[PDB]
Amino acid sequence: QQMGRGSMCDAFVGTWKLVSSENFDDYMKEVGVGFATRKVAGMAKPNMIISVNGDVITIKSESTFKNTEISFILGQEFDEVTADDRKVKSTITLDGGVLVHVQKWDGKSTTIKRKREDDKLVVECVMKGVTSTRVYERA
Repeated sequence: QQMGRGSMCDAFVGTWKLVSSENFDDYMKEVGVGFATRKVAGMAKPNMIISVNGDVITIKSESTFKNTEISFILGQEFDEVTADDRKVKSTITLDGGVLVHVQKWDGKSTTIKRKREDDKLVVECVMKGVTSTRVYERA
């Protein structure tokens, strides 16, 4: 083995903590999340851990609501069971500086975009006209 060089993906790597959320309940309603799940999910203040090993990116979310972890290669679709228990087909691509995560299920689609802004990692979740913005800071 030899040491890998860096990538643009490196600005995402680290441990992040949710600090603010806007319009998340409305986004979840658009997605179809039930009442009790929305309530509990909406309280959570997760930590998100993003790491890279070769071509594989891992995004772990640790919270009091659910823990989740996904591992993927950019452009390569995978199965995901989401925190709210949807079984979706996901594809994550890096488009410029933005991680773009598309989830497809039951003829529906939502997109989650992650981008660095100043020292924050801003997450935009979009489901037809409804957007939620979640902001993470370094833990």
